[PDB]
Amino acid sequence: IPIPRPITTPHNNFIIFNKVHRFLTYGLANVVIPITRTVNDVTYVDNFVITSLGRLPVDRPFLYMNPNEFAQLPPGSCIEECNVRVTAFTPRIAFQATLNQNQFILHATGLNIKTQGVDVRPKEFQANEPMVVSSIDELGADENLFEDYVKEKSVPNHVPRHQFGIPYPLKNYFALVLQQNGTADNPGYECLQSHVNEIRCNGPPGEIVEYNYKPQLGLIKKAIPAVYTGVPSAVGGNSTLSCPAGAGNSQYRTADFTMTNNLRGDSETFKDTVVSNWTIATQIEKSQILHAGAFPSYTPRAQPSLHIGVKPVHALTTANLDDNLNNANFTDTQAYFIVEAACKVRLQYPSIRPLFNGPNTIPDNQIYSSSTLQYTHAV
Amino acid sequence: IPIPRPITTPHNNFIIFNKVHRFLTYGLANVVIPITRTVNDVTYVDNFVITSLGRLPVDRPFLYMNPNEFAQLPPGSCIEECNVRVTAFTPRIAFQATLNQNQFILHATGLNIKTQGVDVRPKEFQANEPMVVSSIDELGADENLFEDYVKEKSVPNHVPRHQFGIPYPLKNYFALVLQQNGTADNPGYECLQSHVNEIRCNGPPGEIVEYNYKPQLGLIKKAIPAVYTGVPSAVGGNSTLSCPAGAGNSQYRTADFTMTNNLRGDSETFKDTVVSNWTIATQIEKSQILHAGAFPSYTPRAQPSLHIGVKPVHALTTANLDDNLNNANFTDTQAYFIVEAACKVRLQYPSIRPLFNGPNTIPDNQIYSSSTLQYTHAV
Amino acid sequence: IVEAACKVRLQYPSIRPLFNGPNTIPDNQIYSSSTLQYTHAV
Repeated sequence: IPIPRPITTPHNNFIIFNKVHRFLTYGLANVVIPITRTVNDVTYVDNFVITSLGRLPVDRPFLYMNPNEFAQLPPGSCIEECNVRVTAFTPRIAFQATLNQNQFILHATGLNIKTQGVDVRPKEFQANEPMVVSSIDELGADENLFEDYVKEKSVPNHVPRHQFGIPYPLKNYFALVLQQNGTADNPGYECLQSHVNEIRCNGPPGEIVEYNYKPQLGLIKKAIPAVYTGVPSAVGGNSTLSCPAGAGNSQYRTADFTMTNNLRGDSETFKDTVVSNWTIATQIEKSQILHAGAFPSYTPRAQPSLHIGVKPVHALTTANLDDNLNNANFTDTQAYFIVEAACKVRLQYPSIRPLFNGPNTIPDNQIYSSSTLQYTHAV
Repeated sequence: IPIPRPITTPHNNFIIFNKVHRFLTYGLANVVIPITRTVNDVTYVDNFVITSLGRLPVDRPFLYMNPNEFAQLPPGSCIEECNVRVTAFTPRIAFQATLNQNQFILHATGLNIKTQGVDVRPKEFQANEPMVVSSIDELGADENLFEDYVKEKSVPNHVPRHQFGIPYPLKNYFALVLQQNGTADNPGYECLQSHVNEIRCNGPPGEIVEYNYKPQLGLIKKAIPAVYTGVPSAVGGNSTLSCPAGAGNSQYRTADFTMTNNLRGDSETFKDTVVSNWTIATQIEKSQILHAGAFPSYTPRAQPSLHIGVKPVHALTTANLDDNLNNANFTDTQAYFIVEAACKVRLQYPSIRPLFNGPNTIPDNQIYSSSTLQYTHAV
Repeated sequence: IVEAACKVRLQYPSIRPLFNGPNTIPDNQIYSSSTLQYTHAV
């Protein structure tokens, strides 16, 4: 009368990575870099306004790991959590004619979605040091953008940034922008100051904010699929009833009229397993659905800055001219994650799962950047 | 100053049925019954693998009731609950040359959805007793399939199975299958053993599992509709606004590539009251919506078996040849349910309800079997 | 009361036994009550 036979399905796992970089921003001139947008009839010029603000590839994996020795071997793996903490200090002024002043320091957390302006603009300079004077559209560039950074390769003459624990400057600064040229019926800028924080860091202001994110669908590899059977030709296919109710269709839209919001479309497409992602936006949720679902997605983006030391004395009316500050911000991170060996059919390799398996995708694969125009998610 | 007038709308009710059948499985040869699938070019042959496993029309009403004296008079009635309990015993071996051995017994619960293989295959035999050697596709057959069973009619020469409390054999055995012929890039079978339970029932192993199910939408009759008015021609029709949001459209899909999952469509249709169900799948939820909704549905299916007594002695290499076992499984059931006299308009007959009334259906009526290829629901 | 007392599997739609439903007067008599009661319908 006893029972005998025991067996089972899965086998999950975890692991993390630790990294500590040294970066630096600079009291970038808080100015207007207007760019001439031209159609059949050139007008509506976008006036970008720079901010000393920086950006941390926090949303990108390389920031957290070994290049390859690390973006290595985790088939089907996802990163559930991760976080960082800047902890910077006192600004390195220089006079290449001011002396002393109150250097304020600052940072703000992924204001990216709630600030319409974007982090594009690593620009060009002038005869007055910190001086954005050309800003290049760091946008629509999406695995090459944050791709020079990747050097932390072939050229040994870029002392591996990390490993050797070497300082660094960031090349992407934030800014806000406005399309105002046609006539004068264009409102002002957003209350930037509102989303940010000043300090009068006497010395080493020590540690700043600790960023933390639990990416919704932090996938970062192809996922294992399943194995149908029961109604055959080489590659069978069955279609069964259900109660929707509008099964998700990678649905999205919006549109505007003269800087004023008004329009919203929707576009619908179909669901099929994804077959790809070296180091790309980990916040992989707006283009992924696992198995049929209903989700509207979002994302965050830390940044650190030293404000800016203005140098106006006994000089009156339409004046801005500034001072330099090199500041040693001190980030470091933790990338937590899943791992897997969920196998299914004895003979097949190397990983499987069921029918209610890995996330489905948009047939024609769409993928979205984030260095230009967020609203509530990657444009 | 007193109040006078009292009245009201509905009148609900309950009732159940009790039945006790005697069935029997047999230590069906645990073998491969390959079937030749042929297109313009015959290939990809499906290799079915039999299992002593049985099946209990648990999902079908007749199992629970009087034929007609019972599938009788419950207009609009539904069955909310129901359950059974096998409680079998010691296997009846015979030597038509083995003597004694350890007969293991077993059952498993509706593994149907989580086992890709189906319960088709009541087959044919050989010169070696328990010997599936032909399996017929008990599938796509849907009120005739479990229709011989119905005799428990005109022919008095089928001693009413029940009533007289007579034993019985089941004619539908489960199995798993795989489409593997073209070349050798086809994985193995599913870990069947994983979903099942062996016993070394010394004697009368007594009672086994008690199956229980509370069908989502256990309708089993036409339902009463309502009565519009207010904007007339003979049969008026009005169309009012709402906030969807994608009102359910009997939505469904999927498809595959070489035994590997990958595709999923969706197809949309409209909602209108159903006008029908003698004895058909009670688990009537994947084709029914009551009044506008959003549901993805599922189902379960008990089965009982006596494993199999293998007879290999002093015989070596590519050997299977087996022994017979007749086992007296002892099921019995309870079918609970609703009943109704919800009336509305005095003069109309014989039953009504409101505008938010009985379940709507697929215009062209689709209906789905379950003796072939489940995934997560009737194919 | 209400009922679903069934008996023989195959027959429909309701049954009961031999000691079953009320018997009646062969030629069916039926009595009014808007005229002359004594102790019951005239």
